[PDB]
Amino acid sequence: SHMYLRITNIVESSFFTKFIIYLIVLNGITMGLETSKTFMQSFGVYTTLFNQIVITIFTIEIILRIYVHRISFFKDPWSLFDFFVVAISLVPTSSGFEILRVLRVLRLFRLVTAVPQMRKIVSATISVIPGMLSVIALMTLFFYIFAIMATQLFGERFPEWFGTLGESFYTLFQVMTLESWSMGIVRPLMEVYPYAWVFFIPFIFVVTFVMINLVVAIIVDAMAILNQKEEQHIIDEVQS
Amino acid sequence: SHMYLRITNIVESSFFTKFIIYLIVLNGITMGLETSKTFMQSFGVYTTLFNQIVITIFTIEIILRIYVHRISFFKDPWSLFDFFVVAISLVPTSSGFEILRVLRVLRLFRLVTAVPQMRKIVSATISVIPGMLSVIALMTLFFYIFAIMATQLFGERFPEWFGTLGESFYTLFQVMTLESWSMGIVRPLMEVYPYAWVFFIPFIFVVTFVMINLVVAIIVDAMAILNQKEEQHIIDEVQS
Amino acid sequence: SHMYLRITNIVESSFFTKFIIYLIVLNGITMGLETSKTFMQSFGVYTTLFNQIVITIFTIEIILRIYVHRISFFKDPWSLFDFFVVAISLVPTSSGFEILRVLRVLRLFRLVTAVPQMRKIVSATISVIPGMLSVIALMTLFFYIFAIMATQLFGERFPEWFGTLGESFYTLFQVMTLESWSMGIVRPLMEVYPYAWVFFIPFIFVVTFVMINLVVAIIVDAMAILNQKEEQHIIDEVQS
Amino acid sequence: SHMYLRITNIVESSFFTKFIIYLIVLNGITMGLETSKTFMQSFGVYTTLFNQIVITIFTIEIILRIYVHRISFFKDPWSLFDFFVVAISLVPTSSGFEILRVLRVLRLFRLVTAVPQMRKIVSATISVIPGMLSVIALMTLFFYIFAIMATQLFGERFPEWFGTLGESFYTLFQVMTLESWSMGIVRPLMEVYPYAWVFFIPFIFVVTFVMINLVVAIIVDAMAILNQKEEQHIIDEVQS
Ligand SMILES: CCCCCCCCCCCCCC(=O)OC[C@H](COP(=O)(O)OCC[N+](C)(C)C)OC(=O)CCCCCCCCCCCCC
Ligand SMILES: CCCCCCCCCCCCCC(=O)OC[C@H](COP(=O)(O)OCC[N+](C)(C)C)OC(=O)CCCCCCCCCCCCC
Ligand SMILES: CCCCCCCCCCCCCC(=O)OC[C@H](COP(=O)(O)OCC[N+](C)(C)C)OC(=O)CCCCCCCCCCCCC
Ligand SMILES: CCCCCCCCCCCCCC(=O)OC[C@H](COP(=O)(O)OCC[N+](C)(C)C)OC(=O)CCCCCCCCCCCCC
Ligand SMILES: CCCCCCCCCCCCCC(=O)OC[C@H](COP(=O)(O)OCC[N+](C)(C)C)OC(=O)CCCCCCCCCCCCC
Ligand SMILES: CCCCCCCCCCCCCC(=O)OC[C@H](COP(=O)(O)OCC[N+](C)(C)C)OC(=O)CCCCCCCCCCCCC
Ligand SMILES: CCCCCCCCCCCCCC(=O)OC[C@H](COP(=O)(O)OCC[N+](C)(C)C)OC(=O)CCCCCCCCCCCCC
Ligand SMILES: CCCCCCCCCCCCCC(=O)OC[C@H](COP(=O)(O)OCC[N+](C)(C)C)OC(=O)CCCCCCCCCCCCC
Repeated sequence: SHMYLRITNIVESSFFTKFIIYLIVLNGITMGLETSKTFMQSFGVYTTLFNQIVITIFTIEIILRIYVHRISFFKDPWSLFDFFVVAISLVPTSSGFEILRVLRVLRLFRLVTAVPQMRKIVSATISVIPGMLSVIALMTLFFYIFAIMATQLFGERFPEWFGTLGESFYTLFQVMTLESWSMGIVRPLMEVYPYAWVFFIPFIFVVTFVMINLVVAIIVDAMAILNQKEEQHIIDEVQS
Repeated sequence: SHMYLRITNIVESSFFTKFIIYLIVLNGITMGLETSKTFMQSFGVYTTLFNQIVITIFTIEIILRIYVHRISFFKDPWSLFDFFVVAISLVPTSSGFEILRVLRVLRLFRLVTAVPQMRKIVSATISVIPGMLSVIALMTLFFYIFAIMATQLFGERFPEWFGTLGESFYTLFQVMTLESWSMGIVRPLMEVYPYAWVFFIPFIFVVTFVMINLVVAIIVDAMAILNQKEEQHIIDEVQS
Repeated sequence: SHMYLRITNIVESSFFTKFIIYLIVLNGITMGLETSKTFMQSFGVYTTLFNQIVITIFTIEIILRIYVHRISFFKDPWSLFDFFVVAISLVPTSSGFEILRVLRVLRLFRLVTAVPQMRKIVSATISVIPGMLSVIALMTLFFYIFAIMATQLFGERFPEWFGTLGESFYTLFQVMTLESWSMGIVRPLMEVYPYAWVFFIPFIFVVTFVMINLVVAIIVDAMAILNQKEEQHIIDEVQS
Repeated sequence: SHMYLRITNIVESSFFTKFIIYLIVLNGITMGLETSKTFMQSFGVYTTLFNQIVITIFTIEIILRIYVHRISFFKDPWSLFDFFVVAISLVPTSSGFEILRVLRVLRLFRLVTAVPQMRKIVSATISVIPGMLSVIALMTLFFYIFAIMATQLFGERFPEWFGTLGESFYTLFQVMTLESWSMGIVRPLMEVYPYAWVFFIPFIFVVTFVMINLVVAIIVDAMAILNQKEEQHIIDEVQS
């Protein structure tokens, strides 16, 4: 169309994306400065104004991008993100609760969706997850079973660490990271339950063994593929 | 046979295994809910009844599976597991001791033996163990020798950490994870035994060096095999 | 030239570099001895004299090397280093501030730039950095966004850990290393902000997931290259 | 010879080595039992007698092995070990100091030198060290320089952690393991030296970066070799 293609050339323009990026880095520096009560005392009204300025400009940009991109926009996770991040930034400050005033900062993550060198890393990193889903499932089932057992064995005398299923989940994650697992948790438990080490040490083994096996399997299964491609390429040349 | 083959078609049926799985996930949600004293106050008799219901249904299922599978059942580790897990769930609640009431929760692990996507992970993970057996042996002998030495050097002034061979084992495992090894253990020791760092730092080196070498050897010995298969496949095509 | 080539033969001589190295190891032993107040009480004037002796000899050496090497000297990072390290050692002790008296010790790092077996390690190690620059950028942006969020959510009640953007950076690095992350930080926070675990646990996941992915990608992308070289070498022989 | 070859057939016999191993496992169980004051009260004279029994039998065995093996014995590290371990076990209990009574336990390590499945692991593990020697050198030089700097910056106000070069070495190793590095060390320092984080965080980076690079280089340099062998094997078949 003609009215359509006018917009589409702006949105798709390098000036557009850059101008957005410069806003982001500008609002980024602003949100770090808003951290200083000294600064907010002096210049606090400027950056509050600079904020919705950026908010609306981002709202407009989001709208245009939807007009240009159509349904392809709501099937693009980076666009979907930019949508919700700017959406969050839109519910009213006063009428809301404080937690939404803080989530405003997530708009700074647009610097990731904008800069393509950044998307690729996030994609690389996230790419390995879908193969781990069954492992994540198993690990969670594991935590679950042990959290139920812990809550029953230790919650009555140790409510802070194990009084509820949720609390026991948390402590077991703590033990998985090994943070103060022994001086902070098991040694105290053992003053009342001498055999507690029979619970947590195997827990520490399974959790540790599994995670390591995950990394070895990721590394070693990848090179098997590299060898598969290499093998066939070399086999082809032999074959002609 | 005819009486035999009637059963065998049910046990081997997809409806069967699914129905078991649905029970498991149902008893799983029940065992998490039984964690709440609020819930047990209100609905506590329902889930206690739902429990032996599931217990007997699992008992029956275990029996049928033995009739169908014969001696092949007691040579299958997944079946052997499901056996003992359901067995444990069968000794009486009142007459027993509390620890068996908790082991009941292990039946939730049937969701692993049932779901084949899960078995494969556990098999993958456990597969690497038999090659490590001599390394596990060496590490244990190592802990053993050092536990005897620690108990003798430090148990008299530090009975909580080193009074007995069992306690010294435990502290040495703690030091292996590095959890509070220095502020919590060696620094206190050194107020009385200034040279204690000569004991634990080499301990921290050997233990650490060995474990890392275990992971490198696992990764690197695997790709040697991948290269062996690849080499011969490629060598064959060259050979014809 | 003739005056030039006289010097150039000394600087480039094996005796030269060795003599410098022997000074370095000598000043190294001296700087460790200067650590003892007993020793400084007895022999403190000797090593203070031995110090500027070495300082000037290193100054002279640096000058000669610049005469010999010309502009190639200021394009060589090892020389540039040796320059600034000896430069630092030159500002006056009395008139300065204590921190420059300590930076004097960095001259001991010349033993690295001197010994070529050492340079190669540092080069190997530093070689992998330029590919990580965008990952370092992303991680820093990440810390930044979360530091702003933390300062806002937790600084008012927890000023030591989160009162300022700088402090929150520091605590988040602490949490990244996992050092006392739960007993020391999140558990205290949760007495006032029960949902704080929703902040730090995802933080602990992203940070951990990313770093691991960095190591796997480094290992696995390298062997892809090794396979590329190997593939073509083998493909060539097939091709003739 | 004839007197020689009589002995040589015993020493080299499978019965010999086994009999030694059975002693070792027997003295091993004895040294764990000697740990119990209950047991030493009851059966303490038996195991003290069983001890020099084993000591002399091991002395004799060591002698025979030297007669049989000649100078080849003192060029064999496993034999050299068994020598010194049994030697240590020989200096007198009463006249000595307690530390030699404890080193007696090292004889249990003969179970490693005896069992060949064990030697191979220790050899594998130790095999990777000689390539790391220059890296170990660099890391130690690094600790050294930073230990001198720490002692000067922080020893006067923090003598326990940094009063001497030896103490600062120890704390820096603690920081390398990250054990309580921040709550236990840097945070206290920063109450007096706000910029202390500029010292330890880069320290934590270098130390961490180097060690990781060591593991990646070990893994990745090994597969380069595997590819080299594979490449030439495959290239040969192409060549005929
Ligand atoms: C090897 C790779 C995988 C490694 C991880 C395996 C999965 C296990 C992760 C567990 C994480 C810890 C969860 C946690 O913090 O538990 C707390 C929550 C909420 O209970 P709540 O009582 O509100 O929290 C404690 C509140 N308190 C202390 C102030 C009274 O307790 C709950 O009710 C939450 C339980 C569900 C958590 C689901 C996590 C799924 C995995 C996350 C996705 C991973 C993708 C990479
Ligand atoms: C065998 C496989 C089965 C899979 C089942 C997965 C789903 C499990 C659902 C059951 C959740 C049970 C939660 C529960 O009992 O909550 C306990 C507490 C509340 O305790 P309560 O005493 O009710 O608090 C009273 C509070 N008052 C006085 C103010 C009224 O609240 C909490 O502690 C927080 C709730 C924690 C939920 C953790 C969810 C873990 C998901 C695991 C997923 C496994 C995937 C394979
Ligand atoms: C690099 C890979 C391998 C890494 C691990 C190497 C093997 C060493 C693991 C040692 C684990 C720690 C053992 C432990 O907790 O020791 C405590 C037990 C029981 O003594 P007890 O006095 O009852 O416990 C202390 C009681 N207290 C403090 C309340 C007075 O002390 C004992 O008497 C138990 C001693 C035998 C433990 C056997 C462990 C064998 C390895 C486990 C299988 C690994 C398969 C992956
Ligand atoms: C050179 C290779 C030799 C291999 C030998 C392996 C087997 C070792 C068996 C010897 C175990 C000795 C155990 C021992 O002495 O127990 C000490 C304490 C009990 O102290 P005690 O003073 O008797 O307690 C009195 C209690 N009272 C007052 C109520 C009567 O009880 C404890 O502290 C718990 C017992 C700890 C046992 C740890 C087992 C480690 C196995 C290492 C396997 C190495 C494989 C290569
Ligand atoms: C996976 C690989 C990458 C892993 C690391 C990712 C990057 C994040 C590293 C963050 C390091 C922690 C920074 C830190 O210590 O923050 C403190 C500083 C100074 O603020 P200040 O308020 O002076 O410090 C606290 C003072 N106090 C507590 C006594 C009141 O706060 C600041 O203002 C400093 C903020 C900028 C730090 C820039 C770091 C860039 C990365 C370093 C280069 C890496 C090359 C390998
Ligand atoms: C979306 C991407 C945007 C990228 C922007 C990167 C640059 C950010 C610049 C903004 C820095 C804001 C610093 C700031 O607000 O400082 C707060 C505090 C000072 O608080 P204040 O209350 O002013 O202290 C008063 C002291 N008195 C009473 C003696 C006068 O001072 C501190 O806490 C120390 C300053 C911390 C600086 C941390 C720098 C992080 C760099 C991140 C780089 C990201 C790269 C992609
Ligand atoms: C990435 C791979 C390599 C990783 C390690 C790199 C090398 C650095 C390791 C440093 C280990 C820590 C040394 C240590 O504990 O320092 C203490 C000693 C003795 O000083 P002292 O004042 O007696 O000890 C403190 C006594 N106090 C607290 C009770 C008053 O201080 C000293 O004077 C000892 C200084 C020399 C230690 C030499 C260590 C060389 C490396 C070990 C061999 C590695 C082979 C795998
Ligand atoms: C640039 C490369 C140069 C390489 C040089 C390597 C060798 C260094 C030798 C210098 C060692 C200096 C040791 C030193 O000053 O000791 C300080 C303290 C003793 O303090 P002090 O105040 O004398 O104690 C008086 C005690 N009283 C009252 C009872 C008489 O004693 C201690 O704190 C313990 C001694 C610590 C020694 C640490 C050795 C590290 C070796 C690093 C190897 C690097 C290899 C590349």
